[PDB]
Amino acid sequence: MQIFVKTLTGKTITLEVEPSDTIENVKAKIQDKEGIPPDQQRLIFAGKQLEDGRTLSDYNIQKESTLHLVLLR
Amino acid sequence: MQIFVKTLTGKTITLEVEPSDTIENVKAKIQDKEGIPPDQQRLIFAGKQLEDGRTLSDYNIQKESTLHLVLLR
Repeated sequence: MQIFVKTLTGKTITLEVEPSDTIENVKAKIQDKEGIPPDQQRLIFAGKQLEDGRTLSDYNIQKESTLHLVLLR
Repeated sequence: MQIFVKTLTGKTITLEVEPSDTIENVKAKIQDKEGIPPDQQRLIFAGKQLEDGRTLSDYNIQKESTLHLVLLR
């Protein structure tokens, strides 16, 4: 499916994922495209922080949903 | 979750923590970002001093709650 990842500043990135993908998988796709290591990535969906080990399907992320990415510890 | 730590003088710091984090854990995160050793940190929430050994969940600190940090003995 296709999801969107929006930064604080405005820039969007399109990703290709499955509900089965884990959150760390997702950060690795964000790593592939923008060079941001996963450890510097905080992902949010509807006010909830997405925790490693979980999948997309754990959070009601659907086709063409938009996460927010917040960028050191 | 995300909590805020406000100094007497105004400056805020954003932290990433869990309810499970101990107070000394919290001071160590404040150490990571601002270089203040934990032994010089006094943390307050709603008029209560936060004591080492306890966790956040011991004090009704929640998402986007704001502690106050007071800075030698």
